[PDB]
Amino acid sequence: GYTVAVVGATGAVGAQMIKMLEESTLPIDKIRYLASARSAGKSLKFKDQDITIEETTETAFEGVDIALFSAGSSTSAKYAPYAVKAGVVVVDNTSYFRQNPDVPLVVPEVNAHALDAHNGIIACPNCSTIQMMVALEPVRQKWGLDRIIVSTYQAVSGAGMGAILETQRELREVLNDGVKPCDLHAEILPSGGDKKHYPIAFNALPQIDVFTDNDYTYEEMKMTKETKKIMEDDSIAVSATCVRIPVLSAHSESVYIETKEVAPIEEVKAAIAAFPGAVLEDDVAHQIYPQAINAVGSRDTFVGRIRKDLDAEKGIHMWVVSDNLLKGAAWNSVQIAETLHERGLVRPTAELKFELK
Amino acid sequence: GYTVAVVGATGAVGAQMIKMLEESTLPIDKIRYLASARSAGKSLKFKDQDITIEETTETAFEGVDIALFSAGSSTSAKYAPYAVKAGVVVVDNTSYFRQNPDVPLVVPEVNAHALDAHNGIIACPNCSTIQMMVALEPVRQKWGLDRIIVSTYQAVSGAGMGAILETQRELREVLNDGVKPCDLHAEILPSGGDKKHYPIAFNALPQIDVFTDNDYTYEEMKMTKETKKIMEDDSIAVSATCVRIPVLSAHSESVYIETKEVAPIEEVKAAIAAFPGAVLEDDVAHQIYPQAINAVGSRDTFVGRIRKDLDAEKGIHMWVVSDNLLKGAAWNSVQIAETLHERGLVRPTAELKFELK
Ligand SMILES: NC(=O)c1ccc[n+]([C@@H]2O[C@H](COP(=O)([O-])OP(=O)(O)OC[C@H]3O[C@@H](n4cnc5c(N)ncnc54)[C@H](OP(=O)(O)O)[C@@H]3O)[C@@H](O)[C@H]2O)c1
Ligand SMILES: NC(=O)c1ccc[n+]([C@@H]2O[C@H](COP(=O)([O-])OP(=O)(O)OC[C@H]3O[C@@H](n4cnc5c(N)ncnc54)[C@H](OP(=O)(O)O)[C@@H]3O)[C@@H](O)[C@H]2O)c1
Ligand SMILES: O=C(O)CCc1cccc(C(=O)O)c1C(=O)O
Ligand code: NA
Ligand code: NA
Ligand code: NA
Repeated sequence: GYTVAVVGATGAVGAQMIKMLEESTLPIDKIRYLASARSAGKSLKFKDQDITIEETTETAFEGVDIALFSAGSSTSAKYAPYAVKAGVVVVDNTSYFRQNPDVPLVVPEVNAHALDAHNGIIACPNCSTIQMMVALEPVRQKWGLDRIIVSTYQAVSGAGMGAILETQRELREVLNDGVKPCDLHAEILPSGGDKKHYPIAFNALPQIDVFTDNDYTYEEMKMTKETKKIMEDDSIAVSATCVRIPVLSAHSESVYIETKEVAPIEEVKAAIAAFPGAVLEDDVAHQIYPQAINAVGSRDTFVGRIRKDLDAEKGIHMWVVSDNLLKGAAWNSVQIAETLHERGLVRPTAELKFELK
Repeated sequence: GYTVAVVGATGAVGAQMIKMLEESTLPIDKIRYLASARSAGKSLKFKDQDITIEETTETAFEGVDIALFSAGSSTSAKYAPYAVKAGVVVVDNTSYFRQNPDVPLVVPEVNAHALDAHNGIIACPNCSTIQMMVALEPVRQKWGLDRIIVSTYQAVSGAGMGAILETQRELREVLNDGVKPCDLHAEILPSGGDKKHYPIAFNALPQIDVFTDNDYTYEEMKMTKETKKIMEDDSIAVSATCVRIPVLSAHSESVYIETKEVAPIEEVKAAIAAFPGAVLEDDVAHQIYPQAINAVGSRDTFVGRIRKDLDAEKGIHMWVVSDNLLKGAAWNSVQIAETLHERGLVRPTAELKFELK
């Protein structure tokens, strides 16, 4: 079997990586948990086995076959190249390597083939992008995609464990201490790395990540650029508005597309239902549609509210929901690893394409 | 001065109708409070005065100059025509009369002129429509509008006092008692008058009102139809997705438009800032944008995240927030009443144009 390392084992994604690995078909001979200096020495379970968390260093990756990185952009930038040096194949959850042309950006149901040419690092895309790709790829295959416009409804777990706890504390101060939401103290959301912080309790914050020079946020531009790379078509026009809402887990998206040819709605529904990883949940007569709270804990991506635009001949609207820590991160990553195993791609790279920092 | 009646004085909207009237410039000699048999006989303040609540009936309107209706479509359908017959000017906050060609559907900053031809009933549009109209009218004036795509983020108070209590109770159960959200029992949301009820705590529900036969909800179709009538332009293409989220008050909206002529993005910002009732809150360098929690208690409508679409030349995205009980309901209604008073339009109607039920 393999020696598998989880870098960032102690965080929100880390925890689900462990869970996904525990339930994986990957043959695992040894599991190693890595994090920062301050977690080193603590113990975390793998199944009933006790594992000792190690500090992430340049020399920690010897003997490792597969390393799943979810420790933040800076940690992958610094240590993933040394893992690749050590003969590791790295599946990276962060955004750091995603737009590097030597790095496949993969959703296994859509572009598993891109894995074949990897140079030791595979990037998992953004959570919001992944679930959109699972929903839209079956439509693109049959009728094409001219443009996408998406507005997201993102859970706070996407911003990390600290954001979850800040959200819960805020809500208790409102409901229990009677604090007005506009009077709440905030430290993390909307973005831990930005200058000002705002309450999320009973709010909707139209900012995920920091702002880019064009007045879209980095989250929104990731949806644009990652979509084009995943579906390998820069002509697909993609514009996003990314919004954080008071949901702990599972992202929801209002997705509008225009296809290249007119796609009968009953066929679109059938095509999505037939696509692996996508579940059709669409029966409005019985008020059936995807819901964040029902999606939590499932690897599937749920699609409903499917309907023609009222005016645009080729326009279609839908509602897409998935657990942002499973298909959106930890399951996509483990699924990439299982796919690498299945296709004989877990082996050291010949050449190094990535600088050692 | 006027005798003013508030029909549905005890609910979520009615409490704000009372506050807006208390703060109004309308010369009010007498206030009457009307509700159902359930509240009849109870007491409620207008400023320092105790006012006894009365049952709403066919005969309750003698001597009344202006009646503000916010007690549900059925109540308006049954009683507003009797108020008109009695000589009242009715400002109806429900959907019932909105698409009747004898009824002005008014946002005073946009189409106050339509008030002049009233026949005893003036309809206040849906909250979501109202705030969108305030943001977009200044754009349409200078550059036209071809289409709108909108995804909403709607607060629970829009569905009434019960919805508010249900939301608070659900969140407390999760946060203080450790109930899982998918295990919560719901009785009202997404829609009181539909068959099945789902939890809103840590969820996003893509259903507001009941479904229509084209698979859009009534809330989505109201946005479409009300936009066309308010802007007096059936050629404007409008499709919406309306979603309830865990916010108590203030609706937010991700609005996409395509204008008729290219609309320079900085001039759009200026035009919105210059439009009465609209406040520009847009300085991404300092993370300034409309937020639900900051909008609560203000009559203004706040607009930001204003930016060009990445591909469509005439496309523009923005974020629009307003207190759904103020400008979205009580304040729009009271503003209509003030506008009727100011234009000498508070008088009985000669010809009855509304079916008595
Ligand atoms: N207050 C802190 O800054 C603090 C203290 C202790 C731990 N952490 C980690 O970071 C999280 C704190 O809140 P969060 O919302 O940022 O968590 P998070 O994003 O949900 O998780 C981030 C993960 O990346 C790891 N990590 C961060 N910097 C690292 C580095 N330079 N080298 C190796 N691993 C690194 C963390 O391990 P570590 O837990 O070892 O950092 C953590 O497991 C914890 O969940 C914990 O995982 C943070
Ligand atoms: N413009 C908008 O977007 C907008 C927004 C919100 C609401 N509205 C309209 O206002 C209505 C109520 O809204 P809400 O949020 O205030 O609901 P709510 O909090 O449940 O209040 C319902 C109100 O209607 C009264 N009522 C119910 N049945 C009645 C009857 N048979 N006769 C007389 N009064 C009756 C209630 O009186 P009791 O206390 O005696 O039951 C109460 O005052 C909505 O259904 C809708 O039509 C419009
Ligand atoms: O059930 C009813 O009587 C009306 C329900 C309702 C609830 C919330 C907003 C509205 C509205 O359109 O403003 C409406 C409406 O009047 O149709
Ligand atoms: Na295109
Ligand atoms: Na203004
Ligand atoms: Na006058």
